[PDB]
Amino acid sequence: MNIFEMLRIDEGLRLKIYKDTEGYYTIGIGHLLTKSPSLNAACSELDKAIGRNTNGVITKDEAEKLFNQDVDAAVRGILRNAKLKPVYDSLDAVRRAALINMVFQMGETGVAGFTNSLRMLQQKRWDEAAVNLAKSRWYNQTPNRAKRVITTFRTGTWDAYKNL
Ligand SMILES: *SC1=NC(C)(C)N(O)C1(C)C
Ligand SMILES: [Cl-]
Ligand SMILES: [Cl-]
Ligand SMILES: [Cl-]
Ligand SMILES: [K+]
Repeated sequence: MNIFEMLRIDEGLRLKIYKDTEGYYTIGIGHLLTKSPSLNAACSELDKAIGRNTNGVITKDEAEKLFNQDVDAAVRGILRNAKLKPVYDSLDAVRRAALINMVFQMGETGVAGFTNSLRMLQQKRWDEAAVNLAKSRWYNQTPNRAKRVITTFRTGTWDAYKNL
C-alpha cells in the first residue's frame, strides 16, 4: 500500500465525466473538474486539462496522468501551507498518506482549518485526534472513507485498506 493505491481505492476509476459525492463534475481517479453546474464548463475544463478535444471520455493512461499531477499538487499544497507543513513533517510515512488523502479530497485551505485535529496529530495523541476528526462535516458526509482515513491516523498502519 501507498498513497496512490490508497486514493485509487477511495476515489475509484471512471473514464467518463460523472458527478462526485458532492454533486460536482469529476473524471478519472477523483479529478475534480469544476464546481459549476454547467456540463459545458466541465467539458471545457477537461479539454484544457488533457490538451485535446475530448468527448467527455478519456483513456486510462490519461486518467493516471491527471492522478499523478493531483497527488503531486496535494503534496505541494501541504508543503506551502504554514499550518499543514509542520504537521506533515512531524508524521511517519503512513500517516503522511492520510493527510495527503484529506487534502486531495477537501483542498489545502479546508484541511488547514482543522486546527484542533492538527494540534492533536502533532502531539501524537492518536485516539483523541481520531475522536476530534469525526466531529466534522467531512465524516458525516463520507463516513466510510473518513473512517478509513481516521483509522490510518489512529494506528499508523494500512489495516483499513488491506482487504480492499
Ligand atoms: S464533454 C461534453 N460537452 C457536452 C455538453 C456537449 N456534452 O454533452 C458532453 C459530451 C458531456
Ligand atoms: Cl489539471
Ligand atoms: Cl516526534
Ligand atoms: Cl474532541
Ligand atoms: K470519486
